[PDB]
Amino acid sequence: VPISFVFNRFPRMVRDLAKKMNKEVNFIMRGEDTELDRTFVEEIGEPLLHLLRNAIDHGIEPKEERIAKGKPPIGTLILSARHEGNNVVIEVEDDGRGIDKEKIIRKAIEKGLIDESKAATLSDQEILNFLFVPGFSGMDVVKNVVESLNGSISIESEKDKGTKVTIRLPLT
Ligand SMILES: Nc1ncc2c(n1)CCCC2=O
Repeated sequence: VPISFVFNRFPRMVRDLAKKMNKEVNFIMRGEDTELDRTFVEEIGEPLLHLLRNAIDHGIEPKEERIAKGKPPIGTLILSARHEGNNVVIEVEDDGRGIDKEKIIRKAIEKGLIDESKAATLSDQEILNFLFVPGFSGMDVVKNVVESLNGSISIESEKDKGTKVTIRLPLT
């Protein structure tokens, strides 16, 4: 089943959200011929739509803010699919404001999930994986779907640079 069956509905959703949110977004899709099982195609749309929404709302900054920070004025959102062996890898990348890891740590300490003492030596992945804790901010819901497809998800993010969410699906 080509993934384009899912990806083809996204330019409309992205442009509707950009408009309602007053962002300017350059949306690029790559790898849309990538084939995978019908069950995956039927289920992956919801979690991707959530990731695209997060990027437009929380990641990409309004154009005035990007200019004020010396970034290219219009933010860019790239959705990509490819094969890596017998697995399909889907990426959602934006060049927005990124995730503030300090805020994550503060929030985790408030919620009683980590000691201040242990926050100093947390890895980058340890910190960002708090976002998957249920009720932390829902990245939990994204992970729940990916998990039910026997996939995995990771986040990479750096403040002011942007965010890349990666989803790895088995052949099934
Ligand atoms: N793409 C993207 N960029 C920023 C953020 C998110 N996703 C979700 C967490 C909140 C946040 O700040």
